[PDB]
Amino acid sequence: NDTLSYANILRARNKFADALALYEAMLEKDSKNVEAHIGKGICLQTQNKGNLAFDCFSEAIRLDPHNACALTHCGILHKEEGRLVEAAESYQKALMADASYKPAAECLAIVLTDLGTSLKLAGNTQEGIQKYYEALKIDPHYAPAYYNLGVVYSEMMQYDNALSCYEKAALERPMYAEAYCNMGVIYKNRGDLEMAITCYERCLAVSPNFEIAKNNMAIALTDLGTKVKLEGDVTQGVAYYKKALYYNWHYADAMYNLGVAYGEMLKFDMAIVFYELAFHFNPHCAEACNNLGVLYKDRDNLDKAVECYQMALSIKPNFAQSLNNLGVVYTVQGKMDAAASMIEKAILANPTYAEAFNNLGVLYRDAGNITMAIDAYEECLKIDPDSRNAGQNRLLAMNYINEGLDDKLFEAHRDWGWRFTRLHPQYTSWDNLKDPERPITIGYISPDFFTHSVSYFIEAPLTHHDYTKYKVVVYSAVVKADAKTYRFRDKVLKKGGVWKDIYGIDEKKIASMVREDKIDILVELTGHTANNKLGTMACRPAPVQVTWIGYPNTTGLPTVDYRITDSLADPPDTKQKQVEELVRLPDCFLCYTPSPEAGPVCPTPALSNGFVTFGSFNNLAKITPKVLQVWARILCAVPNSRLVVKCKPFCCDSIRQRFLTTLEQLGLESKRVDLLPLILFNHDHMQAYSLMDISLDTFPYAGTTTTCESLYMGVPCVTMAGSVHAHNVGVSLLTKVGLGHLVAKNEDEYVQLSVDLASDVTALSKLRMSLRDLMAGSPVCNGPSFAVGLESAYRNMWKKYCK
Amino acid sequence: NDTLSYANILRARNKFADALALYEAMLEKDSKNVEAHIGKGICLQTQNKGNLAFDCFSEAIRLDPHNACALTHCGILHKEEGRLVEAAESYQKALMADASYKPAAECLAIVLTDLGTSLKLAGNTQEGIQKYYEALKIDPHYAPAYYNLGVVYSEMMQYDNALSCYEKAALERPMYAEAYCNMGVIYKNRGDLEMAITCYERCLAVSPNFEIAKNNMAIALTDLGTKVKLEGDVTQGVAYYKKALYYNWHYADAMYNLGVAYGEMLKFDMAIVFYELAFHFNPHCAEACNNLGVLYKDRDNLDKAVECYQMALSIKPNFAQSLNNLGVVYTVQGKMDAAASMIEKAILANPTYAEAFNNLGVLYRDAGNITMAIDAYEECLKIDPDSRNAGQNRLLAMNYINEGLDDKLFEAHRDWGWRFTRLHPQYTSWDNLKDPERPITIGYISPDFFTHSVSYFIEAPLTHHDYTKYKVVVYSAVVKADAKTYRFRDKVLKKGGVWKDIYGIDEKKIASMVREDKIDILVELTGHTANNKLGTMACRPAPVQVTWIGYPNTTGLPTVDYRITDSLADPPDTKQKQVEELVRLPDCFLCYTPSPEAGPVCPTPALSNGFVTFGSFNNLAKITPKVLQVWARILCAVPNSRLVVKCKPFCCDSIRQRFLTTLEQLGLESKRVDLLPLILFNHDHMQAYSLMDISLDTFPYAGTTTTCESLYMGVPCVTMAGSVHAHNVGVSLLTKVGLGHLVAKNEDEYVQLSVDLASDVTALSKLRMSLRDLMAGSPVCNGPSFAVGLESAYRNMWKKYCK
Repeated sequence: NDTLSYANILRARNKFADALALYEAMLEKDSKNVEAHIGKGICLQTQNKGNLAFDCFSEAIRLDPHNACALTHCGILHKEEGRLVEAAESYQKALMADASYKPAAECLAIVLTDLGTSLKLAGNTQEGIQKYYEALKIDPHYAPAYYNLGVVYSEMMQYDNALSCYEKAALERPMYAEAYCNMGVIYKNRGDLEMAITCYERCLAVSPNFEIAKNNMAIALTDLGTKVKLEGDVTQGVAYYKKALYYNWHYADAMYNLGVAYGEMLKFDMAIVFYELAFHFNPHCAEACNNLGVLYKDRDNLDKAVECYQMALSIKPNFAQSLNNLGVVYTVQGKMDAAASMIEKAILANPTYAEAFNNLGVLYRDAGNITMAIDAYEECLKIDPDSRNAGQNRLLAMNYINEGLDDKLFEAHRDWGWRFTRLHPQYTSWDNLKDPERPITIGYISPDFFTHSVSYFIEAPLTHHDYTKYKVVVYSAVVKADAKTYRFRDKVLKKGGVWKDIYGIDEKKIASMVREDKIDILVELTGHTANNKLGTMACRPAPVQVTWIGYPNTTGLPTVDYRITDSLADPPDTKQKQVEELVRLPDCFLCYTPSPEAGPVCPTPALSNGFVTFGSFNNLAKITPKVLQVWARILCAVPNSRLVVKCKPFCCDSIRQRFLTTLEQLGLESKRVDLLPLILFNHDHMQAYSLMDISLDTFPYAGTTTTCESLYMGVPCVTMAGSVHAHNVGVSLLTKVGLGHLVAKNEDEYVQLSVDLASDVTALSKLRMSLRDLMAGSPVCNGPSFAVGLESAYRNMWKKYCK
Repeated sequence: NDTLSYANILRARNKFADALALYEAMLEKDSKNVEAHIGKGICLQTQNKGNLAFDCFSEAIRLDPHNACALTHCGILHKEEGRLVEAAESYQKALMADASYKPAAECLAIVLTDLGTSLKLAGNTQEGIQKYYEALKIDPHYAPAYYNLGVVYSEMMQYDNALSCYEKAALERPMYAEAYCNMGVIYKNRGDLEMAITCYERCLAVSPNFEIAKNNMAIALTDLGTKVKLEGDVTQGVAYYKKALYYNWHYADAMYNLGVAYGEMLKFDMAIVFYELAFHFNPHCAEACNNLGVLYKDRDNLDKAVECYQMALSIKPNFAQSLNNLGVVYTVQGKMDAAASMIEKAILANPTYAEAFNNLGVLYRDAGNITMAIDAYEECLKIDPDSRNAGQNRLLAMNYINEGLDDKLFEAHRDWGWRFTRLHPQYTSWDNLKDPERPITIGYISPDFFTHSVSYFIEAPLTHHDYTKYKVVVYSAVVKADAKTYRFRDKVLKKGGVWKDIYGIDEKKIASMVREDKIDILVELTGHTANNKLGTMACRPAPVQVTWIGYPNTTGLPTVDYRITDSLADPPDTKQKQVEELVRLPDCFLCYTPSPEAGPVCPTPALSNGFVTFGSFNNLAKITPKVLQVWARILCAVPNSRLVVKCKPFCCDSIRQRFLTTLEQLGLESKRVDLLPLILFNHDHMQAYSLMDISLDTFPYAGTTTTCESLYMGVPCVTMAGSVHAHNVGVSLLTKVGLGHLVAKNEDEYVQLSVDLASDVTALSKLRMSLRDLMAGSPVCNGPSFAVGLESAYRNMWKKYCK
């Protein structure tokens, strides 16, 4: 008995060779020793001598058929070769011999699970399920059987059974990472993400390098961060995206969403970096390219923005947003035909993209197609009735061709103001001490303090302003400053005014700023044009609100008290109703300050070139078909005449061709018309007036700055009187320069005046050489008289408010 | 005269065909019209009819040889074909005709610069330079000539001339981006980075898509961020790295340095992400892999850390830091031979890497090579005399083989404490009200509150503590908690103690925490072992400072007042000097709390196996060669005996083989010794005591917890008395269990006692079955008596401090 026990101890100490030799020496003495046969079989198994182990166990079973141990080891040997059926039978025999032999029960549950899996992969799922239940009847603890049951239930969309099976599997084996992973995947599939996250956390606590769980954790965390961001907590969303990038460092979607979140935070450099990284890891992320193009466009890197949009469209050709943004950039670049084609494709891709309709209307307005622009604006308001940009661009466009014949323009503006007031709260009390004989704070607010038409007039008061009585505050919304902006700032400061840069600010806070500065009269210089601050004007921050030159009609805002004009642009008997009270200055409402780059007046080209040249440097939006027909009538009335028209959209060949067609259809030879694009130079723009002899003013929207520049170069400008301020601005200037005999009341006398002026080249030449001195001695250049008049008007308005 | 002028106007209007036809009709009338010849030549040039233009200009020159215009256009035609010499000659002729003809001068400066460039590329740099100076004599404004001059000067390392040339080039052309770029590159090369940055900013303002300037801006910004970080402002450095990543989104070095900066900020998730991204964009960034491995190691992801270090070493095989870190990880993994090889390679790569020497000493200590460990520690102190870890590991290692024979161990500890006090400030005043008969606040501070040897003793007071008089505060520095930590917390809280988790905190702030809690007696349980808080003890936060079990010798800190012991471990006449005052408890200084997993005592294996089994479960560091020789003497003295030794390092085959060699050299058959590695189970570790009959205690470092566990399983433990506490701990336990007849004073009686115990298997078996009851009735398990004794000692110490 000591030898068998010693051999068993040796076997248990992995000293298989000496124990084997002892079992051999015992079997030489007793070939019927079943236990020695079992020990021999086990020791041969450990030497990978399967056949001889099988022989030893077969002989043991022959000696003791009810040896559950020998039958179990025979089943194990059968199992290792994958011959599962005989092994299963052997285990069944072992249980019949000793139903308490736990190792046989456990191994039988294993092999029964393998059998069930084999049938499952063969599509025999239901009988496999029954054998898995048999396994759990044999060993209610074999967790892998629960895992397999959960997988099967998850394949038949029976998620509740799958969860119950995975929960049982995790109970029997707490470190069964795959069960937690599959639970997390199912819970993610059910919409609940916190549970899924918890399951993945359990998986990674059990298996920290299980990649599938890391990837799914990053996905679930990104979805959760997106939800939480949509719920308002953007910072916690960002935290979730960063934690997601911890498990999946290349998850491009988390980078894209970080880009978006940082964009909303105004951390544009990070938004750019993250969007570009998202594109690097996911090149099919056309949204990243689109948003990157947007950020580059707002950084004024238009070429990069174009590249980004072209990439987005090469990935998603129908990506309506990229189409619209590319159209907008081409509009900025002046590629009008490409802009049109892009915007039209965006509209085709999404007929409810209101902003695309607004941009189309803007493009048509710039192209002079006022009617189509209005139609597009009407479609936009049909889609977005609160589209502020569409409404204001609509009003502006209607100002170019709406001749005073009814109360529709006024109605539209008035209604516009009513709606905004019902949608924009304002103040009702002011702490400004009501003293009529004290200093007054004047705010001038405008986005165009650079080389713009408005600047050529606001320069006059800025230069001629009695600072000892009227403290000046400037609210510059300029997008891009320049030498003229700096000159204005220096002029205001050198006297004692206040300059505030307000580009990129809110509106209500600007109204607060106006209140802290105790502005008494706030003067808006923009009206319904781009980047206006009419919302600040709606807040009523100042006790007196004025408009003056940015818009040639009523603002329609009931909160604006007064509009400054004179008795020539708006005669006392004008029938055009306006929301503002008209205050008429005694002289011209305009004071032109010439550019110090105007250069000399040249002699009249007609003396040297032998031809009369009419011209117009107005935008195409002012060149209405009526004006086109009138100019054709003039040029037919003046034998051998030439017309020079310079407009930015003539950079596009299609626009030139269409304009030529229009003219030719009126009987005018295209060879007689020279269409020049914009030349980006103040000096050269002014010198271009040497190319024309007679300026033709536009109607019903006259020139304003263009007429003044024309006159400064000695080019007579024929205008027409009419029923709207925009028409009579030319009347005011020509009359105050002393050319009131050149203001027509209608088209026929306008033709007659143009032919008469063209008929006396000598009178034309003397006028050319006299016009600079005539204007410089006139009120249009009399800065001091204009300043005293404006100052008096301001004082009068203050007095009106005081009572 | 009107026809020529009209043709010139037509040419100026790009109506080249009609003007050409008019010039032809004029030349039919006057073939000598030089101006008509020039106009024809120009119009043919615009149709790319070079040969016919050349004919027209040649005839013009024949008609007017001094026509500077015709000569200039001939030079232009020559220039377009690249036949620069004749063109230059033609321009020289034009200047001789009319030295004021500016277009000829400008074009001549251009062609002279091209000639200079041609000579430069041919290596004829100096004559090219003279022609560039000729160009500047012709046109002092031709900026490209200045640029070329700057390039040439930059090629001859004449940087001041290069800067002057580039500055002149930028003056003549403000939008010459390349000049600013080259200036920035030179300034970067001179060390000044702000100027370079300014130049690149100018370049990108002129050319926002010039890639070279973006890349160089990112480089310069990364260098500047690195400097500023090294200057203390890490946040501004991070801002610079982010701005760098704005211009170069894939600059891997900025990502690596961001990883480092965020690591110093403790934003490890970001440090990981950035280091991995840096590796993605620069796979040769072995430093990123190293630091990523460090972060994964500190996140307990040892397999990933190993992968990262293997990657770093595949990139940089001699990267000493990665070698050291991989060695440390293998030490944690127990791969002792791989750790040794790695640390030795790190030492070979950098012989001044003190930390590598410390880690080598730690490895040798774990391998039991105390002498080599001490040598390595001495080398580390030679390199880093303030290396806290090396000094403490040295003292600990010396405790294993330094037998009390001189005052060197005490001297080393005492000096250690002196130096730290001179390098660690502490407090001198306490607000604790000096009342000897009031409640006392006891702090227990320790990192090992988990399943560790120390826990088996600290459990006793935590269970048996009168909370109504001694408020308990626990400072747990546990790195990884467990069920025993939670059990201790629950036990302390259920009574009214305070539990504070302090893992990962500073030392001085802990001293502040001890002061706010008004701790009266702070008890350190760690001494010079890993992660101790001896620096907190140096701060003297509590009025009374005690050590008790973490270290078997003096701490050497003069700020520690008392060490708790008894009269058996440190007899009253002990000659070992210590900095602490010894307070001897009346009973055993140890109270073992058995594990509730100890299971039953088995019968003595000798009755069933037929062999006597000696054993030892002590670490190899305690198994000194002297002990090895003694055990060999015992086993030779006991015929047919077996030794079982279980130690963790026996997982390494080389350590087993070397140990076997040692034994065999002493005449012991290796077959008689079973070396078992660590089994990671408390139950199975305790049940392993069924494999041995007699425990052999180690010297001069006795077992402590191992001896108690042995006794609880009924295994007698023979110990020896000696001159040091660590030796006499076994004496204390055996005497207090009632086995004082088994405490030897020397090796010969130790052998005699071991043979006598082995000779009576029957007495051995009765002892085995009695030992549990003997100890349970003994003071070692008498929690109440031990608690009253400790409580009395605490009260006495408080009273001593009160006076």
